[PDB]
Amino acid sequence: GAMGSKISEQLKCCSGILKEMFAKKHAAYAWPFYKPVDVEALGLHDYCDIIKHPMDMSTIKSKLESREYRDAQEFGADVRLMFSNCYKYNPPDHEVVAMARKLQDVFEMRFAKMPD
Repeated sequence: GAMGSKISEQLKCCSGILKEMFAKKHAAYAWPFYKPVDVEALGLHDYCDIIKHPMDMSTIKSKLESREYRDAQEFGADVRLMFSNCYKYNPPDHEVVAMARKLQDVFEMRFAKMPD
């Protein structure tokens, strides 16, 4: 070999995108998405009445590491879900929604380059 691991090229792309999303360059807008929403700490007593399936970047990282995602579509669905939860829960004028849109742009422009 050869350099790599045995994961597909697509899944390498997914892991590279997620690493970029965690990079310092994006941290000023990415940080809300790093970890599960801390509903106790933020007093979000309605969160779990609104959001059925919480998602966050650390969970996504763990699911790449465990090889749970079988393909790029499955990974992209979790990234989507994270942003959609933000858009569903928060008022449309909230700062976090603006941060989500910025991180989502980072994600979508690069995910669009997925190999095929």
